[PDB]
Amino acid sequence: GAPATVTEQGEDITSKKDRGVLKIVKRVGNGEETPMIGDKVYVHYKGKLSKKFDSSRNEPFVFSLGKGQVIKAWDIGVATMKKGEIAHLLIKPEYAYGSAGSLPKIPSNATLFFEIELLDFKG
Ligand SMILES: CC[C@@H](C(=O)N1CCCC[C@H]1C(=O)O[C@H](CCc1ccc(OC)c(OC)c1)c1cccc(OCC(=O)O)c1)c1ccc(Cl)s1
Repeated sequence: GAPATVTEQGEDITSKKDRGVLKIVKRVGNGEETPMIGDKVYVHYKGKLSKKFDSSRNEPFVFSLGKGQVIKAWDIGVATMKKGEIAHLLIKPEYAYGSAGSLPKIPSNATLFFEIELLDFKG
């Protein structure tokens, strides 16, 4: 399935190259620009543990990139995305909720999978 495909063919986009955040591009986006730190980003997404599933396609999910507003894997991964791109991210716990988790929904040491569509980003 999609998480296995990410494992096998996904690019390690971590600085440390510890396979903490693996990405595959599922739909190529437009042009070359990708967001900078501070940019306001607009996405649609859904995600799941590697059993819990959550989906945000009415209002976009909005955040400012690279400011610690989301889990580290998203500050890393969304930064790499072009407008219009859909990507899969497989995420080890160090780049998500770690040992504390986020109970009850997210257990300790959870791996997370997300499908993310970057709709737009603005300065
Ligand atoms: C419902 C939780 C969601 C989830 O894990 N996220 C939601 C979508 C973005 C990725 C990730 C997330 O960062 O959750 C964060 C959770 C809180 C959090 C923020 C920063 C963090 O580190 C810097 C952090 O680390 C533990 C946790 C979140 C959730 C809702 C909104 C939000 O920012 C916008 C705002 O506050 O209005 C951010 C998942 C969906 C399916 C999963 Cl399995 S986990």
